[PDB]
Amino acid sequence: GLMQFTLPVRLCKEIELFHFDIGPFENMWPGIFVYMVHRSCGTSCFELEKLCRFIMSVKKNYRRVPYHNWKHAVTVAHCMYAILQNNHTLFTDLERKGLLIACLCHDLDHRGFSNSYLQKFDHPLAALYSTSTMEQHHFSQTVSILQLEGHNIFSTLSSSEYEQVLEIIRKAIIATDLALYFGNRKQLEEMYQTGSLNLNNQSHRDRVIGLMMTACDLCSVTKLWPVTKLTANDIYAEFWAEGDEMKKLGIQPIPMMDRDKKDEVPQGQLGFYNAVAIPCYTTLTQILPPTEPLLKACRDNLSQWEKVIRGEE
Ligand SMILES: Cn1cc(-c2ccccc2)nc1COc1nc(N2CCOCC2)c2cc(Cl)ccc2n1
Ligand SMILES: [Mg+2]
Ligand SMILES: [Zn+2]
Repeated sequence: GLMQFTLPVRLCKEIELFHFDIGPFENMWPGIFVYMVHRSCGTSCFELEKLCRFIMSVKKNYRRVPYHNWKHAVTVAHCMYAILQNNHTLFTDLERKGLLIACLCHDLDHRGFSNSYLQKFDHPLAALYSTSTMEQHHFSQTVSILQLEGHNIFSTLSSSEYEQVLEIIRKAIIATDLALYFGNRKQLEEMYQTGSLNLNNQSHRDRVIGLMMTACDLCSVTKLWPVTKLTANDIYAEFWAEGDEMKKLGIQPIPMMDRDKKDEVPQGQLGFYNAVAIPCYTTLTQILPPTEPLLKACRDNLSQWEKVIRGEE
């Protein structure tokens, strides 16, 4: 009970900042997650024995892909940690518990392929789940791990608290389907400007939690340039592999996934920052002002990609 986790001084300070990089020492990531659960939630939220067993089961069910891997999981949970800590009083005991777990689990058993690739391949998961295919899988995998003997980190919640948290986690993981983000931010944008946004409205919280999930999921764009730059290589390594597989099915992939069109990456990063990332952190900042440094970092990186096009690097 009195057994805290503690981090070296530099990590203890930097972990509290949005732009924190969890670093290349795999073996420290579980301890970093527990540390975040303890400060964000309390040392009582979960039985340590059970949390540690759940953490390592989740780790095992992430695969060795260039980007959608265990390191992505922990990175995306740290971003949620930073948002929750800079917005102390806006979230319930249950939401702080649920959202960190949701973020750790949100890409469980990812194979590095899009929902589109699964449908064109005619993958069995595409039959089971016609929309948000991988995301429904990720929730499925999350439930499965929660039902392993000794893995129920929520066992001390009442019957209805338990159902609320699994529902928070389900909506949270579904929301990471970027196809659903555009309409979610549009609605949040309209509600904020007409002044109808009400955080006591459960359907409104759902939407705000959803946008937080998109913000955490894309957090690689909110790091220092060298982190953002080197992650982009891992993102494209999956995309070009997926394009390779599209060609094997006799389909020309979209340019994004065509390794023949590497040259156009800087332009494609601009489209993405402008079409997705900037809108996302802007609406997030409007709703939760203390999340501004994510917008500020994203804009710096937008500017870094602009400099690459102009052959300044
Ligand atoms: C849109 N577009 C078009 C092109 C392109 C490139 C070359 C030729 C023609 C076109 N390059 C992009 C960028 O896509 C892209 N997608 C991301 N998501 C989407 C879903 O999977 C998770 C990651 C992403 C996530 C993060 Cl964190 C950071 C950067 C990202 N960049
Ligand atoms: Mg995903
Ligand atoms: Zn993800």
